[PDB]
Amino acid sequence: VATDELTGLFNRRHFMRMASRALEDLLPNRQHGLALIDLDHFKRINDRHGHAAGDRVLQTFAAVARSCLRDGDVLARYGGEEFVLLLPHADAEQLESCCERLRLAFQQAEPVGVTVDTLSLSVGMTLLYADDDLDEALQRADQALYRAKRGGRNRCDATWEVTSA
Ligand SMILES: [Mg+2]
Repeated sequence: VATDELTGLFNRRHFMRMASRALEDLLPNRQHGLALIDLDHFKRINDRHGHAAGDRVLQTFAAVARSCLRDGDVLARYGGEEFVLLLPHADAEQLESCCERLRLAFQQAEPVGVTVDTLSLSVGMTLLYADDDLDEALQRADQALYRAKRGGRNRCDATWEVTSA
């Protein structure tokens, strides 16, 4: 009920409670790192390879990602093939380091019993400050994620960076 049976990660509803608490505990001059993560071409993989193969790709991501996180970092299912990452007390440099490490590591991953072409991630990153609301921050992250996707995927974009037009 707290975890996703497939990946072993926290599920969305539990994450929201964890992240909500962490945000309320946030001191004036401090911040958390927050990111939304999409597994690129998941539907294409599921379509060509089948549902069980898609499951193995979700599980491969979870395994890869766990190895990138610190003690106290939180990663959860967000819905579909999307994931949400909270890095307590992290700044932009740390958040970007983590997300780039995840991106590169997933690209190098090898899911058992599948022969996918390319695995890649798109990531939208933002920072969480005291007095922010979690749902508005998730919205901000999702905007950066949109830019990552529209920009060709396999990339991390952030709300603190200049956008295109
Ligand atoms: Mg997707």
